[PDB]
Amino acid sequence: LSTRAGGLGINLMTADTVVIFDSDWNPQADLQAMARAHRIGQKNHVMVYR
DNA sequence: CCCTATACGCGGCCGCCCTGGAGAATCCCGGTGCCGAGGCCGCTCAATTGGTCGTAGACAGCTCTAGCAACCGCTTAAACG
Repeated sequence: LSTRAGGLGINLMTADTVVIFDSDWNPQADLQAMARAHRIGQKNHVMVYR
C-alpha cells in the first residue's frame, strides 16, 4: 500500500500483519494505515512491525 | 729545202678556301652611400609610495514567506492514434 491513498473505504478483512516500512509525519495517517486490518470483525491478533 | 698554217703545253693573273691574333662584352670583387631599424637622451606628467581617515560591506541575529520533493485525489479538456 501507499499510505495516504484510498481513504477509509478499503477492506482488508483477510489481513493479519501490518508492516510500516516508512513512518509518517502525521501519526493519524499511520493509525489509519494499520487500521485497515484492525476493524470490527477481525478473527486474528493484528500485529504491527515498524 | 724553206715558208706557213696548226694544234698543244703552260708563265702570269685573278678568284676562292682554311686559320690566326687583336679587341669587345660579361661576371665577380672591393669600396662606398642610402633606407629601415635599433639604441640613447631629454622633457615631463601621471603612476607609485606613504600616511590618514571615513565607511561599505561582511557578519551575526531574529522574523515571515516562497519554494521543493514526493505523494494524494478529482475533473476535464487537450493530446494522440
